[PDB]
Amino acid sequence: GRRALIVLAHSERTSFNYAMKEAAAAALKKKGWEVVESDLYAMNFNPIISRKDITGKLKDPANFQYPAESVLAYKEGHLSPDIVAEQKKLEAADLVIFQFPLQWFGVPAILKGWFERVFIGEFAYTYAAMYDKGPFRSKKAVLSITTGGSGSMYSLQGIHGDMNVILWPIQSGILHFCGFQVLEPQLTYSIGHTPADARIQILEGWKKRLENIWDETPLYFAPSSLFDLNFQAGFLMKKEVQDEEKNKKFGLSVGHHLGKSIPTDNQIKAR
Amino acid sequence: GRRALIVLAHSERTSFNYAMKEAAAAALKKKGWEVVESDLYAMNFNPIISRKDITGKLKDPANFQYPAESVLAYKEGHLSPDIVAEQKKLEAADLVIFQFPLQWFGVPAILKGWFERVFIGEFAYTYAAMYDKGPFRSKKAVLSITTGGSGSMYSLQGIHGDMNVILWPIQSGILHFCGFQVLEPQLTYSIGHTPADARIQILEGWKKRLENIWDETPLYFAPSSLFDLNFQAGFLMKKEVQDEEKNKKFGLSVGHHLGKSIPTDNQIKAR
Amino acid sequence: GRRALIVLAHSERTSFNYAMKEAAAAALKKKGWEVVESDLYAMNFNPIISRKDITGKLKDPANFQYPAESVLAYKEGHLSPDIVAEQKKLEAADLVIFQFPLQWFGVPAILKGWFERVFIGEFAYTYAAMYDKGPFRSKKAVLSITTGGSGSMYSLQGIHGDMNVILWPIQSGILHFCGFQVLEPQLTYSIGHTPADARIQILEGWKKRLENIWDETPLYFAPSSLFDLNFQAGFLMKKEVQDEEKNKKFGLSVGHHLGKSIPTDNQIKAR
Amino acid sequence: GRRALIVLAHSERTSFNYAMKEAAAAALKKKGWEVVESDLYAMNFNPIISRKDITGKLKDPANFQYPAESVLAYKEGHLSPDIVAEQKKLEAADLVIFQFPLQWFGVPAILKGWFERVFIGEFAYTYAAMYDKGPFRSKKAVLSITTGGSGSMYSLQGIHGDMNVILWPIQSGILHFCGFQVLEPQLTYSIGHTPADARIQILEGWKKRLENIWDETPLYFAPSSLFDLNFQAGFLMKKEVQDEEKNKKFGLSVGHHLGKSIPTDNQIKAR
Ligand SMILES: Cc1cc2nc3c(=O)[nH]c(=O)nc-3n(C[C@H](O)[C@H](O)[C@H](O)COP(=O)(O)OP(=O)(O)OC[C@H]3O[C@@H](n4cnc5c(N)ncnc54)[C@H](O)[C@@H]3O)c2cc1C
Ligand SMILES: Cc1cc2nc3c(=O)[nH]c(=O)nc-3n(C[C@H](O)[C@H](O)[C@H](O)COP(=O)(O)OP(=O)(O)OC[C@H]3O[C@@H](n4cnc5c(N)ncnc54)[C@H](O)[C@@H]3O)c2cc1C
Ligand SMILES: Cc1cc2nc3c(=O)[nH]c(=O)nc-3n(C[C@H](O)[C@H](O)[C@H](O)COP(=O)(O)OP(=O)(O)OC[C@H]3O[C@@H](n4cnc5c(N)ncnc54)[C@H](O)[C@@H]3O)c2cc1C
Ligand SMILES: Cc1cc2nc3c(=O)[nH]c(=O)nc-3n(C[C@H](O)[C@H](O)[C@H](O)COP(=O)(O)OP(=O)(O)OC[C@H]3O[C@@H](n4cnc5c(N)ncnc54)[C@H](O)[C@@H]3O)c2cc1C
Repeated sequence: GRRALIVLAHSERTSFNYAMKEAAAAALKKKGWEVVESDLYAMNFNPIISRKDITGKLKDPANFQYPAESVLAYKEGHLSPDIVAEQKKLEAADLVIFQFPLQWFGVPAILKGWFERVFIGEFAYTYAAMYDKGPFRSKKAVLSITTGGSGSMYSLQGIHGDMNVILWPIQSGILHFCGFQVLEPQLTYSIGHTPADARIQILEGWKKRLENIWDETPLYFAPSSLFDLNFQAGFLMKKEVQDEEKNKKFGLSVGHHLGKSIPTDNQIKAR
Repeated sequence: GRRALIVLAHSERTSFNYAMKEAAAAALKKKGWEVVESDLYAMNFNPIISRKDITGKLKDPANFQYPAESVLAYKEGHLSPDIVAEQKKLEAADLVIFQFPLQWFGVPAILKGWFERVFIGEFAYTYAAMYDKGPFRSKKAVLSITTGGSGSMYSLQGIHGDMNVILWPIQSGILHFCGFQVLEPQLTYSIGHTPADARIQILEGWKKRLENIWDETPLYFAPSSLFDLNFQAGFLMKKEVQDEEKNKKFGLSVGHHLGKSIPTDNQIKAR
Repeated sequence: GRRALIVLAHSERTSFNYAMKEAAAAALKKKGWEVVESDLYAMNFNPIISRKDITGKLKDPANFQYPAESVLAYKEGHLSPDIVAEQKKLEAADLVIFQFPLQWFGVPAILKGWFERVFIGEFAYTYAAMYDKGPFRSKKAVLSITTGGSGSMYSLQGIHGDMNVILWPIQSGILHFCGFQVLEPQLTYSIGHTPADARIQILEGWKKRLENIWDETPLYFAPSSLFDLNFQAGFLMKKEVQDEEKNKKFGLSVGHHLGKSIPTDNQIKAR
Repeated sequence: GRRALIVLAHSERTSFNYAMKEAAAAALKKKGWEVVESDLYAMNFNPIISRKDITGKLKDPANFQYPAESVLAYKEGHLSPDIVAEQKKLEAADLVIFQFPLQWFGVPAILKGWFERVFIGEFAYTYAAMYDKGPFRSKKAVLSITTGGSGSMYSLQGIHGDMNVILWPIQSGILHFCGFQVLEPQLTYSIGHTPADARIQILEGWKKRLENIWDETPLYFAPSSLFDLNFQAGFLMKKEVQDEEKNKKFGLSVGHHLGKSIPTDNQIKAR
């Protein structure tokens, strides 16, 4: 039996977001997963990084640098207990589900702050091993997002522009950076305009997906092996890769578009 | 004299971010601007949306919906005073500078939550008048960002991928959505690896830019006039525009890439 | 007609507390009172004092002192609007009824916070005119309290001890301090164990009382004229009063027991 | 090594209250205590009881009864996580210090609400084991209170009346009810008028006390063995105890004064 962590970022128990969290928990438990939750609002989770995250002696309190100081605290065991509790959930989890409403084309502040306080250096990432070599490479993450705006608004021709671009900084920059394999997002568009019977179907479809979630093909990101991962090389794509790619019509991903066509639904559908 | 608002999102007065805020304030005042600040950490700004943003009876406490409830509060004059104070700063400002360290490929949680609590419907945006028709269309906004990662890491061939994609959800989805003209971002890369003398030069360059900031050409976003802005049309680009654009090599912008090449530095450099 | 304010502190419209509020309103209106309500839960009332209660420029933001700063805000008209609205209800009211369940031997937190945010200096009390000389001396206040525990538990020989002691800090320290004449409390004991027919009678008895509430004799507190109200005298009782009281068997009141027998039911029954 | 919880109820880090919290923490740690904090303002602690405190299915949602429903949630494991986190601190702690300014003759609303949400039935009290038989009987609690008013104002002859009466509902009704042994309160009077050198001495004296706090004799309350602890007997003092007491000049405590002289400083000094 595998272990799941569901991180929910919605204040209301009456919300569709809460219903999706409940559906996920029920489906995963039915298949013998252990399911742990971080209901950030119900926890009254503190989302602001500060010196109070470090309970031990600071290396340099006169010139406080959160990255270096937090890493030290992580290694020496003097992170704030609330952070440690979340890190333990993450360490235990095979699968991490993030359930949230899209807010200002991104994650809610309370969830952004959870990443900032919880994804501490060494624990969640290291430059020595960015992206596919990162600490969470044995784990899978998935975004389950609800929106006010319709799917069409986020189509290539839609007023808001391509959802693939919106997803990229979260899926690549936060989740994949730390090593996660990122599964296809569950995208629930214009949930405020969805009829009751269709909402029931959304919940059922999500539970169905979760029955086999671990076997899905993850989204495609450019492997780190394509890059020279040192400062002399500027962390740039290897010359021989650049030469090879010059004859290809499509770029590799949203962020690695290389000035060419982005492969369709790079951040929404696996190859 | 014009009026500037500088929103800072950094806890440390000793930081480079704070120095950039101070430099901006000094340069703008030298040119006769009135300068107001929102130092979110110094203000102990509350970044989490909740029912306590409404300082009275809720319309529907059994099914609390923040968008509708906040708009009602805005209209009836029942928003939390801390929010009202920030809205008044915004109303007064011609230019809004956001000074922050890049955190997890986006704005700090405290700044994300400032957007969430302060950019209330009717006040900051409406569906009836999205994007270039929005309330802030007579104002200009600029991001001033510091990063840990080098510029090369965020180049087209860099391990992180294109900075233009990272900037898009903030510049288009938050700032431009509300009407702002968005100026070229001030991008200060790998500030933790920059020698002392060069840091002094960064401060000087920012002050110099600010001397003439109001004359700059803003970034290019697709005008809303290219779209049919109603639910029946799905907020899609007009057919005649779609036909015309098939002859252009580059998409309109990062989000409106249309499955083609993204115009280079669309979110970094003006035409 | 006189004017009544009923302040209710209970979340449930289905509660006996809510029934008592409804009964009070109906009885007072029948006798030609104007009745205004502060249903704190239904108002979504914020019960926590903070600097956000003051919307104008603080005297000293570096050393924030709530008493001095709130008084300034009161005088200059820059208290938070929710507070101002409550203050206006109070100014209008002749009679103020507090309807609440006893919680942890006192008022519910939401009502405690209402006192803290609403009973601002100069408005509700002044050191220059404490107690019977205070701003609300033309008003009358009454507590209507429901309890889980039986009356016997709160008798002199009861496990919880004397209810007169429990009532003292509220009736003397909050209500009388501000000038109110305090009427006998309506004490509804063990309301969870009261049979249906008796509860109907409780509602009827409360309405009956309210028909003539304004004519009742208030509770006895020691008049301020018994004290030397200045720092040099330590706000101590006048010596000639002290001398006189040495020949009285009972202390003056619960708080002014003087190391003697407390007059029976000092905080429950008028002389 | 024993465990301490310090619960602070003050918004300002610049406050004397905050300094007393810091002093307590430093002194206890120096003597090898483990010290945990609940800085209620810094936590943005939610102080209002409601149905949202119960995350599971309610027994009777049509007639919501907080006592019964919260106890069920406690037993079934579906109390709100923020409450559970506080309960875990309490469970761990040997000593609990409450540091707060006196506000309207009691605890700040935010602290009152902490008691209301955290001291759930079965966890913190039960009828079957009130007072000296309660769940926290192996723990010790102490109030550390600052006041605006001078000590003389709270003397027997003082305008405010006896501080022992003010303390009783908190120390007996909240702390002792749950089983705590209650230590002598640290009473810091008129802290706004105290000279600089004396304030330094207050901090030092508090630290000194804390060095040996565990060895102090607690305050005297009437033992529950003096009472018949069942509904039929009305939780009244036993007849044989009543007979024995009849010839004694002094009552037993503030609340059990029995119509006679209150033993001096019953809630301030151990006997
Ligand atoms: C600050 C802010 C910024 C925003 N920015 C954006 C943005 O950038 N882009 C965008 O597109 N949107 C945006 N939104 C809108 C937001 O994404 C949506 O409001 C949100 O996704 C709605 O999800 P919900 O769970 O709150 O829905 P709700 O409105 O709470 O619920 C939807 C419906 O599902 C029902 N429901 C609940 N439980 C069940 C159940 N068990 N079974 C069936 N039905 C059930 C509810 O009763 C309701 O009818 C923003 C909103 C806010 C507040
Ligand atoms: C949670 C988190 C997430 C992050 N995510 C990302 C990410 O996604 N991408 C990324 O690239 N980076 C990321 N970073 C790194 C972050 O962007 C940098 O640490 C930040 O930009 C550094 O700016 P600062 O103001 O803190 O500089 P500081 O480190 O405070 O200052 C840098 C230097 O400037 C000096 N200085 C200060 N004042 C002056 C002055 N007046 N004149 C000259 N020199 C001065 C300082 O002494 C120091 O030498 C993240 C950091 C955090 C904490
Ligand atoms: C956090 C907390 C702390 C507490 N601390 C204390 C304490 O220190 N001391 C103490 O003694 N108690 C204490 N209690 C108990 C509390 O005081 C009682 O539960 C409360 O007073 C009950 O009043 P209610 O309005 O909720 O009654 P309810 O239980 O809501 O109603 C009482 C009865 O009246 C019925 N009813 C409702 N409306 C009507 C109507 N119109 N006509 C007739 N019947 C009606 C209901 O069905 C029910 O049978 C505490 C409770 C809480 C939650
Ligand atoms: C709503 C409300 C109701 C109130 N009701 C009552 C009431 O019923 N009865 C009553 O008596 N009072 C009452 N007060 C007054 C209140 O009890 C006092 O204002 C409070 O106790 C003062 O404590 P503080 O920590 O706020 O002190 P501060 O004013 O913050 O500090 C007091 C002094 O200590 C100094 N100090 C700070 N840190 C240190 C340090 N490290 N070392 C040395 N000195 C230091 C400060 O600079 C200042 O000079 C009420 C206040 C409010 C806001």
